[PDB]
Amino acid sequence: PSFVTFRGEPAEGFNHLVVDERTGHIYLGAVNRIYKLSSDLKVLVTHQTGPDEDNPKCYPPRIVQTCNEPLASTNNVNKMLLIDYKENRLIACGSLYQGICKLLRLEDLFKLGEPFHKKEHYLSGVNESGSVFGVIVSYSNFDDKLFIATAVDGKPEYFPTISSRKLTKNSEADGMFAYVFHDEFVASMIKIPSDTFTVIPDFDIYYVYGFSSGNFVYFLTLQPEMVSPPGSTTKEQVYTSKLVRLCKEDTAFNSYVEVPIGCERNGVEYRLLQAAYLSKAGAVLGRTLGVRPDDDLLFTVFSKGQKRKMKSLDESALCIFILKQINDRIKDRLQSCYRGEGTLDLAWLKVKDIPCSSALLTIDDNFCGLDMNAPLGVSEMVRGIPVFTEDRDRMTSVIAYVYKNHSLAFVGTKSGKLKKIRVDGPKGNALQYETVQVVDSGPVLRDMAFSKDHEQLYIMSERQLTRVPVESCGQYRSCGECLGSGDPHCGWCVLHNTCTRKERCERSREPRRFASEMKQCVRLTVHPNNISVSQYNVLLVLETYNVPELSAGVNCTFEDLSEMDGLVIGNQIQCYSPAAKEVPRIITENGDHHVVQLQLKSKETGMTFASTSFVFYNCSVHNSCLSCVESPYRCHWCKYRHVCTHDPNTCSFQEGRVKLPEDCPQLLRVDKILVPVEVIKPITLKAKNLPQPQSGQRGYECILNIQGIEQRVPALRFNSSSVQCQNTSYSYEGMEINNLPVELTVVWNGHFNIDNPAQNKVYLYKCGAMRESCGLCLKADPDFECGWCQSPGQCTLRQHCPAHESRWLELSGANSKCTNPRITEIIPVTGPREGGTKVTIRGENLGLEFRDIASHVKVAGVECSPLVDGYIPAEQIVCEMGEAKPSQHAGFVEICVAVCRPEFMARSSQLYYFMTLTLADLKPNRGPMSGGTQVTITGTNLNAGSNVVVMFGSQPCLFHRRSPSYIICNTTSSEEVLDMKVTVQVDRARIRQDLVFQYVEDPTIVRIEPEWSIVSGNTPIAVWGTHLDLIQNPQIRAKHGGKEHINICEVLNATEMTCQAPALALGPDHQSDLTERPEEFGFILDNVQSLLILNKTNFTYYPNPVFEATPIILKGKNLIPPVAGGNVKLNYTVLVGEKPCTVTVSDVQLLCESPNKVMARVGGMEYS
Repeated sequence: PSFVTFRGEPAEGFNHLVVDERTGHIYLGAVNRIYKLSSDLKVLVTHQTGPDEDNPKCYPPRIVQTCNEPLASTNNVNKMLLIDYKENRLIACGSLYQGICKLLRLEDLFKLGEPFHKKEHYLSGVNESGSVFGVIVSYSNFDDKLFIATAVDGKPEYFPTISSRKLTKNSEADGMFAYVFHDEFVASMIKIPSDTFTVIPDFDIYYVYGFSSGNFVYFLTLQPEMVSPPGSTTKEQVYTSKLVRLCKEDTAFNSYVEVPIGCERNGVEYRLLQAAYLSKAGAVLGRTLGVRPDDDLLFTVFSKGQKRKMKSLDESALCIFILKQINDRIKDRLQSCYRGEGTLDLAWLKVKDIPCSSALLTIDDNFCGLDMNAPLGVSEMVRGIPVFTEDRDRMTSVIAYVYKNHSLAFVGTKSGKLKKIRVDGPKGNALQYETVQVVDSGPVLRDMAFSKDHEQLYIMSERQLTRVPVESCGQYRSCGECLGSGDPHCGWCVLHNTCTRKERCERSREPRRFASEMKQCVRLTVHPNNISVSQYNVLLVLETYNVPELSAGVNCTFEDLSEMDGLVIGNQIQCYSPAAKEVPRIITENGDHHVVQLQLKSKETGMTFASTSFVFYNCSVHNSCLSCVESPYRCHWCKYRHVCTHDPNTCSFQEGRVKLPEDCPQLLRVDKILVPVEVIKPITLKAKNLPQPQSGQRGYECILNIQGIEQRVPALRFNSSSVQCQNTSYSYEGMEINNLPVELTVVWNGHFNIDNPAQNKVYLYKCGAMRESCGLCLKADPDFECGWCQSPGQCTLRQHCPAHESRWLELSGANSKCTNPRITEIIPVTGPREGGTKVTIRGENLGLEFRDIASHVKVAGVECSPLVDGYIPAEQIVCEMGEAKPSQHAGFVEICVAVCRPEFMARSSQLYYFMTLTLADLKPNRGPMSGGTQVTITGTNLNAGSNVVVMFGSQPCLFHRRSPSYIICNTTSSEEVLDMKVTVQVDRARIRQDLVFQYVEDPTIVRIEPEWSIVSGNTPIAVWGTHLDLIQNPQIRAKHGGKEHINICEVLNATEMTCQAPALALGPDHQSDLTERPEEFGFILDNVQSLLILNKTNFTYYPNPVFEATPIILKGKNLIPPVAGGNVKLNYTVLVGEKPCTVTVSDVQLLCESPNKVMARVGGMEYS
């Protein structure tokens, strides 16, 4: 729905709004315009008040007298607007006339009169809108008047800030705006003293809001710094927001009172009035407030602090004042002055403090003021009761009203939104809703009035008036949701089945017709909660509470699917379930069950109000016993029929029924089923509740699912708990894998598969496709029972190999020597003469125990001692060689399993070679103390042996790769000190040499020569620092956004370095024209971490170019960066397949010339 609105008919401007109590017509004050609108916000009539040639400086405006100062067409701002019902007109006071007021006829806006001639006819020079306010009070003839306050602008002689003026019947009459009682000594007006102006130059009173109460008139005002804040001389101005009051009856103006007003929230001060609204509490607020029905209340809005009235702060607070409380404060104050204590204390009015005079008096609320102790101020600032505070978005305006005794408050925001607040201090709670009827971008004005009928609330913006309805409960579909939202306006109109306010619900007054709390809803229950799919048209009884008389008629709707008529008896509703034809359409694909929300559709409303959980459960679909019983519903399984059904009778016979899950037909597991290939073997099985096949039903079979071949073997069911497939042999083709698990399915009567929860499988295992050697077989599991058979030269089970001799060989428990050990290959081919090398020998048929191999290994003559942990039985031996000093140079490796028997020994195919590695030189001789330098150790025979360790200063170096000629390793920190020695140890040999490594102090980065670069980077950067030579490959690092990137540097001297800037190019973020710092910037110099992130750096990144696909003109953004100084600019080159062109570069375009595919390049970037 959209909100009805009136756009600034003059699209040009807007200032004030008011509603006629009887008609509902809305009058809107604006600059140069005054409009009359319908309740709907249609334009009824437009009046042109505007642009008049004038000048603010001139006193009696041009019409009366000639003004020396030049005039200009200026805008006339509607300062004020007030409806004079009695007079049947509208007082629409403008400005730019020296503030002349106009009278517009109520119905047509016909200008009845606009008195210009006399001085009184001029209100104020002030151009500002809303700084003025006032009230029109009327009585029958010979009793009457207008009270108005306005800012002066330092005009003190010309105009009074507050005045009591006359409103004659005739608009033509000269008398208008004359003071009620004018005397040479005292007039019914209050002027600002000249002395006060001189002291504080700018002092001025701005009147925000005003209202008549009882028999007085109140004004909320803003004033300047007068003793607040203290200051010897003029400087800054801060404001103090105060309340003013007058007796309607006091022609003398003696009754004037002025108290400062504000409120504080947790030590935060809210001094400045934005707007206010007088209203009633209604029964709810009044009771807890402790008030009489008639007693009034004043909602207000204040900004934080004393600063900037012109443009206040966002922080704003809605406070409250009970009029009784303010009246008390005033009475309290007066009764005090009458005591004779202290001074009057009103700075702006009376510069010189006059004392209060004591006197005998009955001080009442009626007290109008007396000659002595005349106009007076107030000491104690009156504090208000806080209600709601907005930090993020400043409140601009407020209104409130009584609804069903609950007090609803309306608050405009700077954003153009309205808040609907139930005030519940006296009750208990907070803010119910927020709305943006208005204007999404920018604010709402103080003139915010409810309509006469109080259906809507006209919300005024600078641009437009918007008719915001006071609730939009209709959005809520169900009683549960309606009451769920909580926005206090909403209730569930039971019979209507809709969500709306009390006023909206017909006959809501009657009992249980309207529901306020969730409890009142609606609660529904169905006796047959669960009905089976198979059943049809079942009788259901409905129990509902807290529902209105249904005699209108009701229908039951399971869902959008179906709807059945119902009859009512007692306090119950009787409906029928859907037909089988209807029910399964739903059930299909939901499977196990489908919960459905059965609703009740009322005949009168035609909307579903009440719901319940209704379950549709069909047993037959279940394919297996587990699903049938074990599932969530009541279903019975028939072992024999092998079907699931609701009825017990349908089962084959009594013994066949499965009520419990434990009882179901399933196969129990036994020790793993091992099955050799090509062997005839029976496979016994255990299980539970196996059915006896009934008539027309066949027996049991075992089906093995082997991809190569699926075997069907019939079986015998001995009893309810045991089965056995008959003697058969199984095989799979491939010889690929030893152990193949296979799924097996036990079936009976052809298709019926018995459930296999464990999912037991049969393991088909085959004898050495894999192992040609005796060592390999004995190595394999003892479970296989597979063993080596000497005569065949092959390996199979005893069953498989004939026994000429009493024995076939099986590793009894590893105590089985094997024969014919072989060595395939060994690692470190070469080694040092000194020894210590770790030789890794890999063979096929070795000894099973370590103990036998130990002492077995020899390299030629040299004794080699094997390592226990390293040794993997019969596959591999890790051995450490001893001192090689012998004459041989090269020798074959020998392993004797237990004993060096002739059958039992193995010799290596290739011989182990002895040679002593040496190291001549290191590529970097020097490096930083922190370390992290890539060292290049050059030498000979560096590759030898097993293990390598490099120690600089006895501290370890981190190894990388090894070669015959070279060892590469990364240096550790020389915490010790500059200089150091290099020791390399391979196995037991430790070689040292004269070559030394010299430690040099961590490098530093002083400065970066351009402070900046572009998004794509690759510009030159001249960096300066210290100990730069110490790092071989320095690089620049930068982190922009999520990603981190690096780039290369070239080191000239110890001090100087040239680096190419890193590319930032990121699709998500682009550097702004202004420029941006990276998340991190630094340099990667080995381990020195401090260099990685530079805290101090103010390096900035400027925006790679964007280009879009006869001379050539290429357009795109980001061609030129805003860079400081010089025309440091990018050197662009647009080239064709090979030739560059002459071009003039502009920020937006590139003017290349082609006399006859293109590539554009600047620095590092290329685009095509």
